Amino acid sequence: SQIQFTRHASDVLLNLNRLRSRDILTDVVIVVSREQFRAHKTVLMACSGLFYSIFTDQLKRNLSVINLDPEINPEGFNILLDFMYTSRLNLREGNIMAVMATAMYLQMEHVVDTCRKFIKAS
Amino acid sequence: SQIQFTRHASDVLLNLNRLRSRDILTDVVIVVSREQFRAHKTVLMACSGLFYSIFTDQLKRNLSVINLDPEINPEGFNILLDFMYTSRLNLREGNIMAVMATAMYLQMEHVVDTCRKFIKAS
Ligand SMILES: O=C(Cn1ccc2c(=O)[nH]c(NCc3ccccc3F)nc21)Nc1ccncc1Cl
Ligand SMILES: O=C(Cn1ccc2c(=O)[nH]c(NCc3ccccc3F)nc21)Nc1ccncc1Cl
Ligand SMILES: [Cl-]
Ligand SMILES: [Cl-]
Repeated sequence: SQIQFTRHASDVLLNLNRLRSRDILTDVVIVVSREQFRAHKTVLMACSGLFYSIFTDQLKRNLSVINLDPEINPEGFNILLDFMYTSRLNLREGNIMAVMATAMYLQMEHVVDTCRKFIKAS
Repeated sequence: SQIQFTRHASDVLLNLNRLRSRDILTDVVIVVSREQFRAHKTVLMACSGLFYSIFTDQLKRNLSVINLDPEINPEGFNILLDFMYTSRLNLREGNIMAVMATAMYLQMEHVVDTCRKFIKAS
């Protein structure tokens, strides 16, 4: 019987993206080939099975830098990071395979399923 | 023209609450009278003008403990912290004044407005 605020979760996410844009309380750098991306571990964990698995382990929880597999496309990663923080996925003809393969690696199954739909629709 | 995931922001928040429940990557303790509450600064900042104002200041950004005003009701605070992480506000007859006053102090204006509505409805 609690009162539901229907825009609250979305508003929080938007504010978290604003903090990311200002580098406030970011606690990890993700290195992908020649590029680097700063983020909040908590958001990464909430959105990715790979990052969840990494940072839940006490051995790896305080890591400040994560080097991704060198074969991962930085653009694919950037699209998915933007999705994590915005709920909006920038899927396009020229990026679909890179985004799909990166989502598989990051263990983002709902996103992988959505890419299967984009392929199907052409 | 991006693809909108309508449950993503909500799912993230839920996962963040799960991390809080497990004390994973919490980075602050909020002390309110005799009680203490652990949280993620980023979520606090996203949800409260008081916490935003505190942690944006470089002088205060690395604080690991925040002592709230001793007059603040811990139950009022707990209700609002639960709201921050769930989007669901536990407003009741026996708690409305405490929650409203705590929301004013925490600078949560939409919540204060909602409390004005509960009072009106009785
Ligand atoms: O669920 C997530 C992360 N996540 C987001 C999407 C997504 C996915 O598609 N596959 C996986 N596989 C790994 C896995 C992790 C957890 C439970 C089952 C499971 F199979 N994980 C994903 N994080 C989370 C869960 C619970 N409590 C707190 C947090 Cl932060
Ligand atoms: O907006 C918030 C926090 N917040 C949530 C509810 C709420 C409120 O009712 N009143 C206030 N007053 C202070 C204030 C802060 C910022 C802008 C205007 C402003 F008046 N702040 C609130 N945080 C945020 C904003 C932007 N970028 C990143 C983050 Cl994390
Ligand atoms: Cl910082
Ligand atoms: Cl931790």
